[PDB]
Amino acid sequence: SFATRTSLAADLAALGLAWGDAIMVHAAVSRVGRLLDGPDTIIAALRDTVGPGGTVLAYADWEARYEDLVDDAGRVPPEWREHVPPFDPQRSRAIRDNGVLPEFLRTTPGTLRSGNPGASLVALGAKAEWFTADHPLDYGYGEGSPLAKLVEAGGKVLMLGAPLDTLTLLHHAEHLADIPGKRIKRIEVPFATPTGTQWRMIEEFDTGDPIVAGLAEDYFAGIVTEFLASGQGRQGLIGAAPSVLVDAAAITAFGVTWLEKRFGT
Amino acid sequence: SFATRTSLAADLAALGLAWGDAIMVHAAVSRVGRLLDGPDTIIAALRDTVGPGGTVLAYADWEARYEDLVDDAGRVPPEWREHVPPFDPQRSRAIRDNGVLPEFLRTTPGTLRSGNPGASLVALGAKAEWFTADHPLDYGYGEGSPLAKLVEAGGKVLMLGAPLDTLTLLHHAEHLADIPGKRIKRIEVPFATPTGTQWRMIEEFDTGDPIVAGLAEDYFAGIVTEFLASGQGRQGLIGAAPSVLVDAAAITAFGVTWLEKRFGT
Ligand SMILES: NC[C@@H]1O[C@H](O[C@H]2[C@@H](O)[C@H](O[C@@H]3[C@@H](O)[C@H](N)C[C@H](N)[C@H]3O[C@H]3O[C@H](CO)[C@@H](O)[C@H](O)[C@H]3N)O[C@@H]2CO)[C@H](N)[C@@H](O)[C@@H]1O
Ligand SMILES: NC[C@@H]1O[C@H](O[C@H]2[C@@H](O)[C@H](O[C@@H]3[C@@H](O)[C@H](N)C[C@H](N)[C@H]3O[C@H]3O[C@H](CO)[C@@H](O)[C@H](O)[C@H]3N)O[C@@H]2CO)[C@H](N)[C@@H](O)[C@@H]1O
Repeated sequence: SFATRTSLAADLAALGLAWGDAIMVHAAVSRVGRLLDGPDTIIAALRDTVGPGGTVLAYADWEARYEDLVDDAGRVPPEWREHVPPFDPQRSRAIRDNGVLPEFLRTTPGTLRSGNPGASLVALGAKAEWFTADHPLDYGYGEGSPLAKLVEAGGKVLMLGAPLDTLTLLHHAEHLADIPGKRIKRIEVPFATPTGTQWRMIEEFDTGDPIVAGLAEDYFAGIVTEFLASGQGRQGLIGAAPSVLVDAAAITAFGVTWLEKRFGT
Repeated sequence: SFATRTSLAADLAALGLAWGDAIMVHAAVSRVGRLLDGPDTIIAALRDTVGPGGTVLAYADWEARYEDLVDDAGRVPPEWREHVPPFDPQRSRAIRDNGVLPEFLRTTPGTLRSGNPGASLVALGAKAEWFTADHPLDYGYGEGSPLAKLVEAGGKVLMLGAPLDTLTLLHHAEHLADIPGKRIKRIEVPFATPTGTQWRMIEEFDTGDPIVAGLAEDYFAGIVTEFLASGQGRQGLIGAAPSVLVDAAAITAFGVTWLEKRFGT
């Protein structure tokens, strides 16, 4: 009745997760079933499967509800500046819009968190320092980003019962896609430094909506479904959760080509 | 529209929380209102109000769902032993049955957590080491426990919009109450040691139900209401949350006397 650390690791191996993999996980912890240790069983099983040479990653983002108050150029009105909690990669909470597992991973001892607040990833394992180092603050879903390093390292992405449109890596595909009409987001962000709070503008392609017009809000799920329909990736149960496992470089290139075929030239 | 770290600290001062206090908080974060930093705003405001000489505490307990499998003497059947995650005071999650604030406090850098799993408290501040040191593993709600040290240190308890029957300190009153028919709980618990997992039986008065028969499940709230009705404690809003602040020694002695008057001799 209880899914365990041992049984989940067996399900992960049967799905294709391998010793030494860098694995990025999107989880719906409720769908996994009754767990003896809650979400930490999932983290433990992932670490056991990849071993000390692997790395476990998740999309952390940043719990910053102050974006309801910015004006027209993305900056904070001066009566609110001293009240917005600044971003600390070691202390700021991961966003919980898509489950508690990122925050659970972030607070696991040894986990590192990258410096771009909205695009931050958490990494736990062999390559955690490299995955989270020198995150570019502008266009943090593109070159030199942790999502680009996951593709370069030959990483994988696991949708552990999570909706397929929550696959963060496809934002890296939107960034790379050579198409016109790509939407942009600008916002001012507070950073915590050893000398006090310092502000900075952030520019990036808007990941709060489809990269261009004419796309449904959940169009990432259709891209994943077509990817699986083409015979790529792997499906199977992780505990009680229907899960999907895909290669990071493959799904990224598939996402770029999916966009460059319907738009641009 | 946004309750802030500054405005919450002002509400806490108006309620009676003082510089240097050791404060134990039970919070219903939803009732506080819209917060710029989520639960961490509450933790920050409490720390600002008590200053570096104060201490912030919460009831952590332990997320251990394995108690559905124990037999008659409280022990784990041998086919489940290696699957139960052992208790690590630095890694085990705080229970989330009564809100996320204990876990948020537990994962705040510098917070310490005591050694008795089911009765564990988290403490952040000047006296954190003393509050969490040498927690007796048997009858962890009594002598030498963190709840006893809060009374001895002249601490306070803040019900920040939380239901009044979640006041953990009244379990210390149940332990001290010289009354007959007090119910007992025994359970086997796994501990993580530098040499591997070690098991141990735990005995204590059962805090999963009223200490004796004839009491409603929520009878702590009536004790708090009578305490406030007698002109003790303080009421007021913390943000949008109706809150109660009480002296730890006073509410403990009131709880003991409440029990010794209706039962025993
Ligand atoms: N979706 C409509 C847009 O939502 C924007 O706000 C959105 C963003 O703040 C945020 O979008 C995040 C994004 O920040 C983050 N960097 C990437 C992440 N995939 C997005 O996630 C969002 O979109 C996905 C897919 O629909 C959902 O699964 C997720 O729950 C949703 N929050 O979530 C909000 C809800 O979508 C703005 N209100 C405006 O541009 C517009 O209303
Ligand atoms: N309440 C009935 C009892 O619940 C027991 O299980 C209970 C315990 O495991 C646990 O009780 C915890 C206790 O562990 C912990 N050390 C102290 C804490 N105050 C209690 O909390 C419990 O009681 C309070 C008041 O009703 C509730 O506010 C709280 O949500 C509830 N979980 O919560 C469970 C639900 O009450 C057993 N099932 C059995 O003895 C009996 O069914």
